[PDB]
Amino acid sequence: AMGAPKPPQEPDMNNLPENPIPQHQAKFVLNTIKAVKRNREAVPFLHPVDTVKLNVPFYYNYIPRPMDLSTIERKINLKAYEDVSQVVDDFNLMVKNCKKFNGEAAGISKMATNIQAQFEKLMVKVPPK
Ligand SMILES: CN1C(=O)c2ccccc2Sc2cc(NC(=O)[C@@H]3CCCO3)ccc21
Repeated sequence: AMGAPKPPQEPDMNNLPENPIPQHQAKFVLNTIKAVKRNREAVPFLHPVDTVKLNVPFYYNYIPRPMDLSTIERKINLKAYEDVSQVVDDFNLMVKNCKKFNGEAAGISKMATNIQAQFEKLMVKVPPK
């Protein structure tokens, strides 16, 4: 049995905002994401979930909006965010996707929670708008 196809990759390069996040904030969040990427518990979240490699045919039926650290980093670099809260939203989406599919009690979900904790701690220092 086949499941749903992989959604189009983000960002939609066709709907960027003309007023992205100022460079000072964007530079801070980019450095924050790179810091998370160096976390050893971030390894599974570096790249998009590979539903064929992981043999989870229905992953996209349950997770219609996948997210991962490389997509967040690309959305910052390509100027796709309008507000730092959207960065936090995408990080939360990555974590919620993981818990939704794998269950709150799975090891991978604990790793998701741990890198979310690091991310939030770093974000405490984000410069104002
Ligand atoms: C977050 N997440 C998952 O949410 C996920 C989704 C479905 C099935 C298993 C998992 S654990 C998981 C594993 C990898 N990657 C690996 O385990 C690597 C690549 C294949 C085996 O080592 C990447 C993402 C991921």
